[PDB]
Amino acid sequence: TFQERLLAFERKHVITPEAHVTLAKQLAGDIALELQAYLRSKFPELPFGALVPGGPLYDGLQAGTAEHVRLLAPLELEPGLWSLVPGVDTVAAEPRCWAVRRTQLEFHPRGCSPWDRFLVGGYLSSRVLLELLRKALSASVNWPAIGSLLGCLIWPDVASEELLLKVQHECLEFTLAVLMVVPGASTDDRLLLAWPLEGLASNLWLQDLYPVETARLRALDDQDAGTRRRLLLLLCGICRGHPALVRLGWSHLTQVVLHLGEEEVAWTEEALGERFLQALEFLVGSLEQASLPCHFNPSVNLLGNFREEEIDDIGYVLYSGLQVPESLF
Repeated sequence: TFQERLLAFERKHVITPEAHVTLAKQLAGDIALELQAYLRSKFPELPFGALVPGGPLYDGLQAGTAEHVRLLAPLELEPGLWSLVPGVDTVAAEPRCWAVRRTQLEFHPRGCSPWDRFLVGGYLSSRVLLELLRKALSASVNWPAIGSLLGCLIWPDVASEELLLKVQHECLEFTLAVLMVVPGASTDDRLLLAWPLEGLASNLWLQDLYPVETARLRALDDQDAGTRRRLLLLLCGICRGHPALVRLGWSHLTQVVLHLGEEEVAWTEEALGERFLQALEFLVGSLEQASLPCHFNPSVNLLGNFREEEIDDIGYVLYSGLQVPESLF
């Protein structure tokens, strides 16, 4: 029966050995302090906060390093000198993005803020910020020495802004995503990231709902000892398992679990198999209508940039939910 195979798959392909989790946090934590030391040394005029490692590796166990490890570099913006403009209200009419508008230019002209050098027109440009950090990471940070000090190899990847970590021999590999971030809301912990999409509006920042989403999932599970977050890790592991399903990533499947999870329905381990099948069901339904909106930002459709064949292809792989469920493990 289904429950046994599900637990078995979780045991074999989802759960991460605690030595590897402990080790990964150690390297990522240590890389952050070295990288922070560099940034403070080389750019003391740029008021970044302390680098914060995070992501699924840190937020509950035992996710491990299946996903990227977030390395947050917070910009400290002068209060009231900067204003948020939602991307859907800019000329790029992009709900996934946000603009950061320089304010009070009459009495505080360009140059009053250290961030002004990253201005393109009247907005703080994530793209220009990205260029600066990419250059520092790739040509200005002493990665051979840091690697030597920590007994591993660290090097910048050829796309976006990723730090690849080898190994450390002891059965581990992972990726650090260096994320320059601004606060994006006063009432919760959502962020704006300086992240590429280097077509369209690269001056715009990318909305990051990850902190809000994981707080919600943690909040929900803590009140009924639920398995929502456990289910999200399952869904991720399976989709990584299939070359067709690989585009369905953490953020996509989060939406699925928030939808089901936002109900007073059984979230015990006993019902995990049913919650799982219900998720596949929801996914297949979302696919045929090509709509999977963000729970905390419904105007963004996480399936929007999928081509028709992609969706159709994912659909036929996901067929198995009630009919032949362990065919997919």
